[PDB]
Amino acid sequence: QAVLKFTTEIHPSCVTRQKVIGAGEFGEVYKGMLKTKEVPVAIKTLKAGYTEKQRVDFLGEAGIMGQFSHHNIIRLEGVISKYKPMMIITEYMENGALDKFLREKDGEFSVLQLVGMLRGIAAGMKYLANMNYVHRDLAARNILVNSNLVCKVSDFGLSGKIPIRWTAPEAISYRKFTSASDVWSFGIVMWEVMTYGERPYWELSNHEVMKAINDGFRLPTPMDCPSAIYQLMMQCWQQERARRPKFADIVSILDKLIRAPDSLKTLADFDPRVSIRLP
Ligand SMILES: Cc1ccc(C(=O)Nc2cccc(C(F)(F)F)c2)cc1Nc1nc(N2CC[C@H](O)C2)nc(-n2ccnc2)n1
Repeated sequence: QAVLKFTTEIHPSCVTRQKVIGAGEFGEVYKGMLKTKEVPVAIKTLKAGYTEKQRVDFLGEAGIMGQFSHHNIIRLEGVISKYKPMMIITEYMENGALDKFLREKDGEFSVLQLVGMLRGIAAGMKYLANMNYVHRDLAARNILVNSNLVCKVSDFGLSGKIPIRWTAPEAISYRKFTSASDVWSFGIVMWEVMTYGERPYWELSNHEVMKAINDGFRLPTPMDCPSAIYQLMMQCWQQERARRPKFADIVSILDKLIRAPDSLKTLADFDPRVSIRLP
């Protein structure tokens, strides 16, 4: 019962599951409604037959989500633990996940709006890191966008596909996941946002990505990208873990750039892949 100390217990009569929107570890995820007039929610279930480890992980997940209370972290509405199936219930965003959102809205936002999304993501990550929580799977697909353009860090589980091109070298090579490997991932998220959801490294295979990184290559600047933003993402990709900025440094820089917005007018040179010659 101590694991669920920051959570509210929801009675099953208050929950209506409507459509399957995904799969959990041992159950389905649904889009539904919560009566507490009604509010749309996402609902992850733990279905009959779950193992002891699955129960420990499921209630542990609920417990930490209840612990987190931050503008840029997905909100837990509550948990059903006293009845079967057990459920984790979160807020729901009609705009959905950030990766698909940006790809469907290519070129529709200002630079200031894009950088503001990154400041929010960075604030959520600073909070998680300070709370001693290592995310391990930070990517645009794990970020929800609300109707105010506020980004909420989430974790929907692996898509399970290993996200090599979001993962820092030390986490791939020897399983060292820390808030500094999350900083590497945040740099990739910065590139995802500024490109409107382009695939990191394009058609390179996972092996080719790792080889390029080991050889010293890094993603080139997005089109129309502020110089300061590319400089920042490049510093997230330092091979030496200890040289990367901490999330506190990232938040501070992004906040200062937004508050002095002329700083974002200086653009990094874009390397064109194709030359068009006209008079
Ligand atoms: C129900 C649910 C359960 C858990 C989580 C979750 O984040 N746990 C987590 C665990 C550890 C750390 C963090 C931390 F906070 F740190 F990052 C977060 C999110 C959702 N909620 C949810 N799940 C989906 N899924 C899952 C299957 C598909 O991918 C779609 N979709 C939406 N959704 C869609 C549109 N509006 C909302 N909501």
